[PDB]
Amino acid sequence: TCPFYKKIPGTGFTVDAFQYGVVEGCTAYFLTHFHSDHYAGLSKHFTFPVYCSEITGNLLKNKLHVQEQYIHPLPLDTECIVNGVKVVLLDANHCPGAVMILFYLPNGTVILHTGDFRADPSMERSLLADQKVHMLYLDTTYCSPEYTFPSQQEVIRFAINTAFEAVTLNPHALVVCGTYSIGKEKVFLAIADVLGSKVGMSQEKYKTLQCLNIPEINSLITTDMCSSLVHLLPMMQINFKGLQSHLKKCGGKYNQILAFRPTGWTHSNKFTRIADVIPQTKGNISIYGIPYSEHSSYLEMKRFVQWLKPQKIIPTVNVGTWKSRSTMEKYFREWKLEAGY
Ligand code: NI
Repeated sequence: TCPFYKKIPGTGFTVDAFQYGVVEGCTAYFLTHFHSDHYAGLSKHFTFPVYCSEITGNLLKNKLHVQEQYIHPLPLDTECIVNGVKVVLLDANHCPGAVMILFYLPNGTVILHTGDFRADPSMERSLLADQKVHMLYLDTTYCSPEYTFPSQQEVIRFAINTAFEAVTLNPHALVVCGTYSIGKEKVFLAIADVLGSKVGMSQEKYKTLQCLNIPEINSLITTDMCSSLVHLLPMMQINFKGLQSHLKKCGGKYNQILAFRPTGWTHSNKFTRIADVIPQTKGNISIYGIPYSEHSSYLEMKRFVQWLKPQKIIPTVNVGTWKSRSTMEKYFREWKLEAGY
């Protein structure tokens, strides 16, 4: 049964709730982004509206094969009427096609649903700056003060450096980047740009990338592996046994791999900075973990919430245990007492 934090009061709207069959009264099913925990359930056989971004739409049609008529894409930053409700889509600074949704209820309540988001000060000068938000449905993925991590731009720096160094030292070295979903495309696109290459990948990953409205994308990616010295692989495959396996296939064309595992938070964030990172090394293969996050840090979250001054907060992540629920409420209370709302 669909949980209450996936439903929107005073509407026939639900958000990311595609895994429960028909939800009684739901006239519309919103999908915030193309990540499988949020879309679990969609298929070609859906015959209810789905509202999403254009980009999410493309992935819906081309990867899951939903029929064009039931995919209502909407532009961002545009006041849109939907079954006699004003709604707006806002960029979530998560993965490609990810949005937050503003719901403007008939009774006068305003609700923000963040989806998955990485809070940022640029949001504080968006359409949100114009009016009061009574209810916040919040991505609480890293809602605890141990969760710190660097800026995305700091990380892209380190990367552009590690890679460009090695390739200049050894010109027969390959760069490999791990992936398992959309998101974090900046990691491999930036490395390739500094190296003068396209990024090589499987047919299926090329297909996914061609749905994202990246400008100039035809110049940046290829399915011809031989011709490219930045390769994408499954994250499952980014290990010694698997990187050996892959290093065989390339047919004596490279004598060293240099890999990157963009990850979220790990416990080594607590003790080691980004400028002071190292890899595991089993012979000629070297694997970097690098903490490129597409979710809010605790400080980033805190700031956004204290600016918004919501009257109520409804967590959407880590809501499955009473201990997590309790811990989160305590932080919300602190924030509110500090900030005077
Ligand atoms: Ni996500």
